[PDB]
Amino acid sequence: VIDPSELTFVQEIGSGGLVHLGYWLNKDKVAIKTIREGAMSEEDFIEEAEVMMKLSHPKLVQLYGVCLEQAPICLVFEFMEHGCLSDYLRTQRGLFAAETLLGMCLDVCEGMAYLEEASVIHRDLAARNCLVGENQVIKVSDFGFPVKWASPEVFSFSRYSSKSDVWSFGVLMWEVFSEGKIPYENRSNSEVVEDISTGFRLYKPRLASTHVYQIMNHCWKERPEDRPAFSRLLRQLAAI
Ligand SMILES: CN(C)CC[C@@H](c1ccccc1)n1cc(NC(=O)c2n[nH]c3c2CCC(C)(C)C3)cn1
Repeated sequence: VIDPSELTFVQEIGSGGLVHLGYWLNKDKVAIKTIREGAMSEEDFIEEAEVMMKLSHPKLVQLYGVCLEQAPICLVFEFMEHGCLSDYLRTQRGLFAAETLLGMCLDVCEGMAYLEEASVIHRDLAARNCLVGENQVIKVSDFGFPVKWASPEVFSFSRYSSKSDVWSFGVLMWEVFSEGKIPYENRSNSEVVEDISTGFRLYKPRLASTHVYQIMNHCWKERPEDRPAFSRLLRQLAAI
C-alpha cells in the first residue's frame, strides 16, 4: 500500500484507463494508472492488483503497489521509457533487423512463460499491450472484442487457457515481424471469425524467415492441444 503523499502526478501519458507519469518519493519515475470515470470498477482494479502483486519477472511490467487512499484508487507501475510496442514498431519501421525483432519476441515469450508457470492467463496479449524499456527491452503489460488476437475457442466459446495466449503470441510475433502492421488488413471482427474458422492464416512477413514463420503457424493450430506451450516456444526461439 502506497501512501498518496509518496506520489507526484506529472503529466498524462495514456488514456482509454488514465495513465500519468509520476515520481515516487520525488526521485524515481513511475506510471500511475487510475480508473476511468466509471468505465470499470475499483474491485476490478483490486483484482488486478491481487494477481499482479504476487508476480515478478524482468519481462513483465512490475506493479509496485496500490494507492488505496486515492479516489478512485490507483495502481503504481514500473515506468517504461518508450511506451507501447505497437506505436514503437510503427514509428521506427524500416530500422529493424530480423535479429532485433526476434529478440523482442523472445522477451515477450520469456514473460509469457513466467505467466504460464504461475497459472495466469493474460487474455489480451497483443503488441499494443507490450511496452518498450531501456535498451529496447520488451515487457508484457498489465493483466488481471479483440478478435484479431483471439484463438477460435476464445472467439467462439470464451475458453481461455495458456494455449489461447499462445495463439495471441503468434499474432504478436506477426505484428513484430511486420513492424506494426494491423493483422487481417484490419477486417471486421465478423470477417476475421469467418477467416480463422475456415482455416485462413496470416501470410509471412518479409522479415520473418521460413523457420520463424513455421513457429507462428504452430501457434495458430485450431485445437489448443496442438499448439506449443510457452516453455516449448521459449526453447525454440532461444535456439535460433
Ligand atoms: C515518445 N513516445 C513514443 C514515448 C514517450 C514516453 C514518455 C512519456 C513521458 C515522459 C517521458 C517519456 N512514454 C512512456 C510511456 N510509458 C507508459 O505508458 C507506461 N510505462 N509503464 C506502464 C505504462 C502504460 C501501462 C502501465 C500498465 C500503466 C504500465 C508512455 N509514453
